Amino acid sequence: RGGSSTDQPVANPYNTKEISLAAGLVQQTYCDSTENGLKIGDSELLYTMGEGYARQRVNIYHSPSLGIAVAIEGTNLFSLNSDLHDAKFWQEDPNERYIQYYPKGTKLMHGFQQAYNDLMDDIFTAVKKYKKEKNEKRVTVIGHSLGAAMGLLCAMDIELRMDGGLYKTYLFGLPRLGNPTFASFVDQKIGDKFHSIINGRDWVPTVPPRALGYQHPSDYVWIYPGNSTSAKLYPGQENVHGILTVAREFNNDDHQGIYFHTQIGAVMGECPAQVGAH
Ligand SMILES: *[C@@H]1O[C@H](CO)[C@@H](O[C@@H]2O[C@H](CO)[C@@H](O[C@@H]3O[C@H](CO[C@H]4O[C@H](CO)[C@@H](O)[C@H](O)[C@@H]4O)[C@@H](O)[C@H](O)[C@@H]3O)[C@H](O)[C@H]2NC(C)=O)[C@H](O)[C@H]1NC(C)=O
Ligand SMILES: *[C@H]1O[C@H](CO)[C@@H](O)[C@H](O)[C@@H]1O
Repeated sequence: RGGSSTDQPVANPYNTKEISLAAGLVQQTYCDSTENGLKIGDSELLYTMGEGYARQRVNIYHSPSLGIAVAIEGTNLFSLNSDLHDAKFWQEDPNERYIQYYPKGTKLMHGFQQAYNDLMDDIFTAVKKYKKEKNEKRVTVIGHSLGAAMGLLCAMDIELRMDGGLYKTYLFGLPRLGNPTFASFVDQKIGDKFHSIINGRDWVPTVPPRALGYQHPSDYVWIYPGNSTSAKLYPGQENVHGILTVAREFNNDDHQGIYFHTQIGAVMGECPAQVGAH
């Protein structure tokens, strides 16, 4: 627990077509999503809640590849480069809904847990409904930015508390979320379903910092140079050969970049999302 993996990078083993699709599904959460029958790649938009002001927009889709896909917006309801003394960045226990499912000493960042907790009843209800409606057993969770950390928590909660568990999770520009205990519990419960994707010089995976007790789960795929198709996998937790070997840029350019031919441009990107356009 709390280590840094020193093993070498390996070729990217992920399904780049699924990553490209997932990227589209989350870009679309930055756009109004109540137009009926909207199609993003292989997927149909079924349902939306939130709006990216009080709560992150969450879209529910049906995909033949990904099943019932839950996509969580990550717009700046709070900012991740602001004063780290703020209560948003404090570690806290798991919420009483699911603390029983986690190891003792698990800690999560208040800001992400709060924001997930405001959506979690509605996510569960809509997922359960559209699984029944579409006779679909697979649940895919997708997030970007703030919504990537919320989405990791959602992914876990689905695996622990929902019938059928989780299929896959695809997370883009994932901030840190929990402590070493949480991150090792992610590896152990959803490690084989976990896909963290980082683009270029993106700074967001470096916050909140490890000196405040935060730790990523094992493995990410890092696209370098930013926006290209050149990418490797950096295995284990907090790989020393990964992203800190190249200087972070302190803007959202690469964060809101091209991930396997699909842009996640955020609020000022493409609406509707266009899978495989770039
Ligand atoms: C990888 O792909 C990314 C696109 O998905 C690239 O990100 C883009 O990078 C450029 C410059 O590096 C950014 O352009 C800047 O935009 C600011 C925004 O403020 C202005 O917003 C409106 C937009 O129309 C404008 O009219 C006003 O003047 C505002 O002031 C400008 O102020 C700057 O001059 C600057 O040009 C893009 O915004 C950014 N796109 C996104 C979606 O974030 C990235 O650079 C690519 N990386 C590599 C390595 O190739
Ligand atoms: C990186 O290097 C360390 C030794 O310094 C090992 O513990 C690890 O297996 C990896 O080779």
